[PDB]
Amino acid sequence: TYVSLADLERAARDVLPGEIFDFLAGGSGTEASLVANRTALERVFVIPRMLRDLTDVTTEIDIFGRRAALPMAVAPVAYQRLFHPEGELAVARAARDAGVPYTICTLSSVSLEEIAAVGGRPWFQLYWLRDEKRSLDLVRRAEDAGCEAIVFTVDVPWMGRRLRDMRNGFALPEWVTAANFDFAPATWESVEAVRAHTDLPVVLKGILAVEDARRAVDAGAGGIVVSNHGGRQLDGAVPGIEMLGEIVAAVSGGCEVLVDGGIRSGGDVLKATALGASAVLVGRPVMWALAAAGQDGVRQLLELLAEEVRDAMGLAGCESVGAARRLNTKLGVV
Amino acid sequence: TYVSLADLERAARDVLPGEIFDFLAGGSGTEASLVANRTALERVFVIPRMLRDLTDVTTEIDIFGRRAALPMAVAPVAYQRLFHPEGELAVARAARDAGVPYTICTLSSVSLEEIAAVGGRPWFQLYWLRDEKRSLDLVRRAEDAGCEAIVFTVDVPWMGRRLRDMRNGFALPEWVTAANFDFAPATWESVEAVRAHTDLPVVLKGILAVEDARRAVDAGAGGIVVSNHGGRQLDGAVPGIEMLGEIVAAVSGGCEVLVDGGIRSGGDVLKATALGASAVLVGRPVMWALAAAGQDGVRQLLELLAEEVRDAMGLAGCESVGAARRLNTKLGVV
Amino acid sequence: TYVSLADLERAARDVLPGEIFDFLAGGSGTEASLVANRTALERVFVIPRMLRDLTDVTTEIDIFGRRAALPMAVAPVAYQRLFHPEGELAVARAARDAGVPYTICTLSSVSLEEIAAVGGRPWFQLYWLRDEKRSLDLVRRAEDAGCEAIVFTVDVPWMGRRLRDMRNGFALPEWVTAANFDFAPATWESVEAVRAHTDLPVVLKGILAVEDARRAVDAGAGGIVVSNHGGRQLDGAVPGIEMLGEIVAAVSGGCEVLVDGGIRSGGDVLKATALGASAVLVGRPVMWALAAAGQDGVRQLLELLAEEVRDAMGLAGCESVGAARRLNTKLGVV
Amino acid sequence: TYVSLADLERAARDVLPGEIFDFLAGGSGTEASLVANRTALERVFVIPRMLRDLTDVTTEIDIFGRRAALPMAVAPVAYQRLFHPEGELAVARAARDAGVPYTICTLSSVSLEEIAAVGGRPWFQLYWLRDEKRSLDLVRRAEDAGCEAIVFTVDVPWMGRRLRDMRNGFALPEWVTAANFDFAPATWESVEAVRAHTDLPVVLKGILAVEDARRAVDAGAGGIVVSNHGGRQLDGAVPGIEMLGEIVAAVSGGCEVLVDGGIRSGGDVLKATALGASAVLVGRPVMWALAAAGQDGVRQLLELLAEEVRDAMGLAGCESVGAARRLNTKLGVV
Ligand SMILES: CC(=O)[N@+]12O[C@]13C(=O)NC(=O)N=C3N(C[C@H](O)[C@H](O)[C@H](O)COP(=O)(O)O)c1cc(C)c(C)cc12
Ligand SMILES: CC(=O)[N@+]12O[C@]13C(=O)NC(=O)N=C3N(C[C@H](O)[C@H](O)[C@H](O)COP(=O)(O)O)c1cc(C)c(C)cc12
Ligand SMILES: CC(=O)[N@+]12O[C@]13C(=O)NC(=O)N=C3N(C[C@H](O)[C@H](O)[C@H](O)COP(=O)(O)O)c1cc(C)c(C)cc12
Ligand SMILES: CC(=O)[N@+]12O[C@]13C(=O)NC(=O)N=C3N(C[C@H](O)[C@H](O)[C@H](O)COP(=O)(O)O)c1cc(C)c(C)cc12
Ligand SMILES: [Mg+2]
Ligand SMILES: [Mg+2]
Ligand SMILES: [Mg+2]
Ligand SMILES: [Mg+2]
Repeated sequence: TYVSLADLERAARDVLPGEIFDFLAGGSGTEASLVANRTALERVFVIPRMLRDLTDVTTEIDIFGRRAALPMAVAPVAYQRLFHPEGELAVARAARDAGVPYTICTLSSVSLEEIAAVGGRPWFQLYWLRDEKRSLDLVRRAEDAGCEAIVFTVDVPWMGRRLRDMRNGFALPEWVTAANFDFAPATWESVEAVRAHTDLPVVLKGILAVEDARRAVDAGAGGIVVSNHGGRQLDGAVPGIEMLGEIVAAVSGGCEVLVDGGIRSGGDVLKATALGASAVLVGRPVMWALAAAGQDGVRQLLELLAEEVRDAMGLAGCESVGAARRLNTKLGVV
Repeated sequence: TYVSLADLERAARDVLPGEIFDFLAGGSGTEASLVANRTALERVFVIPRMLRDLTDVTTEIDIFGRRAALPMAVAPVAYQRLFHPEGELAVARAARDAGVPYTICTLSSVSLEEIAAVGGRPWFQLYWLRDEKRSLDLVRRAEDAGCEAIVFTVDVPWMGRRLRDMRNGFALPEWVTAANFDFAPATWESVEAVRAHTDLPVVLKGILAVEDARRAVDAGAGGIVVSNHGGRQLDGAVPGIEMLGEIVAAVSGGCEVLVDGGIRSGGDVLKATALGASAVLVGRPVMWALAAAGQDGVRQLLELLAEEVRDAMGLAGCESVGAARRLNTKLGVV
Repeated sequence: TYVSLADLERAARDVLPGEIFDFLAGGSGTEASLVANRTALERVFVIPRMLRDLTDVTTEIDIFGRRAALPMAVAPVAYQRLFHPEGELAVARAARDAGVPYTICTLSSVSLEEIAAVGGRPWFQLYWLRDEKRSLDLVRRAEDAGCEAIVFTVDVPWMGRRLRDMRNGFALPEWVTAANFDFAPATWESVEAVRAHTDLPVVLKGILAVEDARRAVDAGAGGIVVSNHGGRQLDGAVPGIEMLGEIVAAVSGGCEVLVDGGIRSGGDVLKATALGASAVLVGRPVMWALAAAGQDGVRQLLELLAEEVRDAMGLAGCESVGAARRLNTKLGVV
Repeated sequence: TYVSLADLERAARDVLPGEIFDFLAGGSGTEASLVANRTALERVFVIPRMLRDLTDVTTEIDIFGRRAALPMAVAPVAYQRLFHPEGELAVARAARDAGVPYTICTLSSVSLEEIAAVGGRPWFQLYWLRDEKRSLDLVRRAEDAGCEAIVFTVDVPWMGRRLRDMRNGFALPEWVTAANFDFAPATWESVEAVRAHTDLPVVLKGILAVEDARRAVDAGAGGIVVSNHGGRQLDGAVPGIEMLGEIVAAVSGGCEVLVDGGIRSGGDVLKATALGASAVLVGRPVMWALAAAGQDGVRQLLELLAEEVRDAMGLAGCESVGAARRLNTKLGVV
C-alpha cells in the first residue's frame, strides 16, 4: 500500500542481500554523478498554469509508432533475476499491463524471445559486441521477436568502476546468467551498421553533449536518451537533466529526446517534460518494486507513478503531455 | 508571552493530536514546495534606507476599498474547529480587533454568515463547485452577509496528494463539518461568471505564471495572490515569492498583487513588500496561535506581527508601506 | 597564547554570565543578518599577486588626519564594563598602545573624558538624542576632549528586537551605567546640524544603500561605515560586505569607506580591503578579548590581528594597504 | 589492495603520529582555501563525448622535453622522511617506475643528488634563498645532477600560518634535516636571474592572477603551476582550479599550464584537463601512500591513478589528453 517510491526502496533494502542492493544502488567513483542526478531535479521548479480546461486530462503519448499510457518506459537494467526469481518476466508483464514500454537488456537473465512473448510491444537495448555480425544478430533477433525500437547504449565502451562492487567483491551468483548468449567500444560507424540493418527506430542512449545529439539526428536516430547511465559510467559526468533543455533546442524536433536518472515521482516526470523531454526512463525504482513484491510490486509502482503523473499534470494546468512540454521552469536553491 | 512565531508552533505541537498537527503542517509530495517557500524568503536581503523622517510611521494600507491595519490578511484555512473549539469565530474576532482582514473559507467549520456577523469586514474564499449555480449562490450569500472581496482559489482543480495525511489515514473527525453545506475545476469562464455575478472585487488566489497574472488583469480581477497554496498543491511548484517581482512588473499596477507562503515575521512582510507585494497572507502561524490559546492566542500573534512590521519598516527607513515597496533587495546565500 | 580569534570567544564564554555573553553575541530577529555577515566574508576569495617587492611591507594607513597602525579601528560597543571591570579604559589603553583608533560610545560605561584622557587620539560615536542641543553638547564635549572624528550612528532610529535579551529578560546590572549622562530618530537635517557644529570629520555609520552613500558624500561626510550594526538592527538587512564594492564605486573617492560585521582575522581584513574598504571596524572579538583577560587580552588580540594582516598582505603581494585595495576577488561557494 | 585514494588517507592516519598527520593534512588560517580546493573540483561536471574511436587510448603527454606516462607529476612536498624512513627515495623510485615526473624539493630530507641518482628524469623545486648566489648554486646543482625543469615556487615570500602546527607546537624531529644544506622573497628579477642561469625550463609555481600568468610567459617561463600551495599559504586564496580556464585562455599556448590542489582521482585529472591544464600535480595522496606502505604504497597509488585516468578518458570519448582538453564542462551544485 505504497504512497511514494521511497516506501519501495526500504522494502527492497530489507529483502535483498546487501551486496545485491549495492550492485543496484551504487554508482561509479565517489558517486558524484549518482547524487547529482537527484540534486539536479530538486533544483528545478515548475511554473504551473491555472484555469485551463482539464475535462479530458490524458497522460498518453505516441512514441516510436506506438501509443504509451504514460511518458515513461522501464529503463534497461541488466540481470533482473538478481532481484526476484521471475526477473524480467515479472517486470515485462506489469509494464505490458500498465501500457508502459519495457526495455529488454542485452544482458537480460531471461532470453529476449521469452520476454517479448509476454507481449506489450517491448524495446531492445543493444550493447555492441566484439564482432559487428554478432551485434547485428542480436538486432535481428530482437526485431524478429517483435521489439519495436533498438536502444543502442553508446556510453559504455566498457563498464564504469563501481567501488561498492569492488569493496564487496561482488559477482553474479551462478544461478543468474546472460540468457541471450550460449564487448567492444561502439562508434558512429556501429550506429550506421545498426541503422542499415533494421527499419526499427534506433535510439541512442547515453548522449550528453549537444553536438552528439545533433550528430545522432544527422545519423538517422529516431531518438536519444539523455543520460549518464544512472551515475554508473563516468563519475563526474553531468546529469542528463542539466543538458536536456539545450539538447532539445539543438535537435529542434529532429528526434525524440528522452531523459533518465533520478526520476522518483510523477512530479519529476513533469519536470523532465517541462524541460522538453518526450518521455523518461525509470530504472532503480522498478527494481525496488520487483525485489519488494515481484510482478505485483511493479504493478503497484506503475499505478502510483501513473496517478502522480496525472495529479502533477492537472495541478500544472496541462491536459496533455504536449502542454506539459510548454510549461516553463525556474531554477531554485536546495 | 511569545516573542516570535516559532514559540506558537511548539505550543500548538504540544496541544494538537499528531494527525491534526500534520494535516496543518504538511505539504504535497516530498514537501519540496513547502520548504522552498521558506528558503526563498531566507535568501532575500533588504537594502534599508537611513535618515528618513519617521515621525508618523504607519503600517496601514487601503485595499479592496477598506483600510487595513497591516499589509496582511488571514489566509483561507479550511476547518478551523480542527484546531480549537471556537474555530473560525475565535480567529475572526481577533482579526477584527486587530484591524486585519479575515478570509472565510468555502470549507469553513462555522457558517459564513455566523463568521461575517463577527464584523471586521471579512473576505470570502470560493472553491468552484460541480455546478455554476451552486458556486454563484455561495458568492451571493457571501456578498449578502457583507463580505468585501471574493478570493477565488484557482490552483485547486482538485486537492494535492498529502502523504502525511495518507500515511496517518487522516480524516475529518465527525464533530467537524463543512458548515456552509446542508467540486469542479475552475476555468477562465468560471472567473467571468463570478465577475458578472458580483460587484465585489474578485481576487484570484494561486497565480504563479506571469501570463496568468496578466490575464487575471485582463479578466477584470481586482487582485491576485501569488501563491503555491502553502506547498500543498503541486509539489515542485515555484514559491510565490520567487515569481512576485516579475508578476508585479507585468501587471504594472493593474490589480493588487498579494503573496503568501512562509511569512513568519514582520521582517518577512517587509521582504514581500520590498519585492512589490500589496499585502501578504498568513496561514499556518494563525492556526498555531488558535490551537495554542484560542482567540487570545490569535490576538497575541497579530500584536507580535504588528510590532515586528512597524519595527522592520522603521529600521528600513519607511514611514509607509508604499515606501517599503520602493526598497531594493539583494539575493544572498543560505 | 591565542593563535586565532576563536580561542578568545571560548575564553569569554567560560568567564561571562550567560545573559551577558548573549547580550554580546546576539542579533535581532532570527539572526539572519548576523550569520550573513560571516557567510558573506566566507564566500569571498582573494586573487593574490606574486613576485612583488616586499622589502618594506607596511600595514599603516592615514585616515581622518591621523596615521593608524592597521586599517582597523575598535568598533563602538556600548557598556563595556559589562565584560570586564576596567571596561572602556582597558580597551582604549590597548588600542592606544597598538596604534589602533578606539571609538568611544555615547553609551559608554566610563565617561568620554576619562576615556579620551587615556590618549591614543580616539573617535566618538554619536547617538542622536531627543533634543538637537543635547546631541550637539555631546559632540562639543567629544571634540573638547580631543576626539578626532564623530561616528554618527544612523541605523538606529530605535534599537532592534533582540530575542536573546527578551528570552533572558536581560537588563543592565545596577553597577553599569551610561556614564556620559547625569533618543530620537536621526535625519539628514541632524547630519547637517552636526556637520555645522564641528570641523571634525563626520562619519556616518550604518549606510547600506548606494544612494545613501552618495548622499553622505553630498552631505559633507568625511567617511561612512558600511554596516548592518553587527546583525543587531534590521534582521534581513544585507551585510555591509555585500554592498561595499558597489558603494566604493559610487562614492568614487569622495569619502573614506569603512566596513564592519564579522571581521575575525587578518585575512578578513584583506578581503574587505580588496573589496575597496579604507579600513574595517572590529566589535565582538575585542569584547571577547576584554572579557577573557582585560587590557592584556585586548593587546594580545590586536597583536594577533596585526600579525595576521601583515602575513595576509605579504602572501597576497601587497606592500601597502593601497596595493591591497587593488587586489581582485572571486566569489566562491560555501 | 586500495580501490580509491581515501583508503590510503585512513591507512596513513593509523600509522603516522598525529602531529605529523596534521603537518601533512593542514592548511593556513581557518583552512578555507584547503576546503575550497575540494569544493571547486566537486562543482565541475564533464560533458563526455560518445562513439569516438578508442582503439589506442593513451594517457601519455610530452612535457618540458620528456614523455610522461600520465598528465601528472608528484608535487614538491618537503621533508618526506617525516612520513616513511626511505622518504624521497621511496617516492622517486615509484615515480620513475610509473613514468611520472618527481619534483625534488629544496627542503628535501635526502640530498637532491641522491634523489636524482634514482633516475626517472626528475624536476627540481626552488625556494629563493637570502642570497642570489646560493639560489643559483642550487639551480646549477640540480641541473648538473640531471634535473629537467626548475619549479620555482613563487607563492612563498615566507611560510603561511598553520594553526594545526602552532596548536601542536610541531617541529621537525632531530632525525629529519634539510639535506641540501650543510630564505628571501622572490621577485620578477629573481625569475630573470634563474632564467639566465639555466637553459632548463623554468616553471613558476603558485600563480593565481591572470596578469601574473601573462607576465610569466613574457618572462620566458616554460610553464606555470596554477596553485594556492594546497591551501597552506594565503588562507582565502582562490583555488587554482577556479582560475585555470581564464589563465589558459590568457596565455594562449605560450607556456604549459599545470594545476594542483585537491586532485584525488583520475576523474579529477580529467576535470583539470577539460579546464585546459597540461598536467596536474598531486601532493598529499602520494604522502599518504608513502606513509602507508613506502615505495610499494606509492607504486599502488600511481597504478590506481593511472587506471582511473584511462577509465575516465575513455568513458569521456578521449583517445588522448589533447582530446580531453577539448571536452567541455558545466558547473553544478554541491
Ligand atoms: C550499464 C548498467 O550499469 N545497467 O544495466 C544497464 C544496462 O545494462 N544497459 C543500459 O543501457 N543501462 C543500464 N543501466 C542504466 C539504466 O538504463 C538507466 O540509465 C538508469 O537506471 C536511470 O537512472 P535511475 O532511474 O536508476 O536513477 C543500469 C542501471 C542499473 C540500476 C543497473 C543495476 C544496471 C544498469
Ligand atoms: C486548500 C488547502 O489545502 N487549504 O485551506 C486552503 C483552502 O481551503 N483554501 C485556500 O484557498 N487555501 C488554503 N490553504 C492555503 C492558505 O490559504 C495559504 O495559501 C497558505 O497557508 C500560506 O502559507 P503559510 O502562511 O501557511 O506558510 C490552506 C492552508 C493550510 C495550512 C491548510 C491546513 C489548509 C489550506
Ligand atoms: C547599537 C549596538 O547594538 N551597539 O553598541 C553599538 C552602539 O552602541 N553603537 C554603534 O554604533 N554600534 C554598536 N554596535 C555595532 C558595532 O559598532 C559594530 O557595527 C558591530 O559590532 C561589528 O560587527 P562584529 O565585529 O561585532 O561582528 C554594537 C555591537 C555589539 C556587539 C554590542 C553588544 C553593542 C553594539
Ligand atoms: C610550502 C609547503 O607548505 N610544501 O612542501 C611545499 C614546498 O616545500 N614546496 C612547494 O612548492 N610546495 C609545497 N607544498 C605544496 C604542494 O607542492 C602542492 O601545491 C599541494 O600539495 C597540492 O595539493 P594537494 O594535492 O596536496 O591537495 C606542500 C604540500 C604539503 C602537503 C606539505 C606538507 C608541504 C608542502
Ligand atoms: Mg530515471
Ligand atoms: Mg504566508
Ligand atoms: Mg567586524
Ligand atoms: Mg593536487
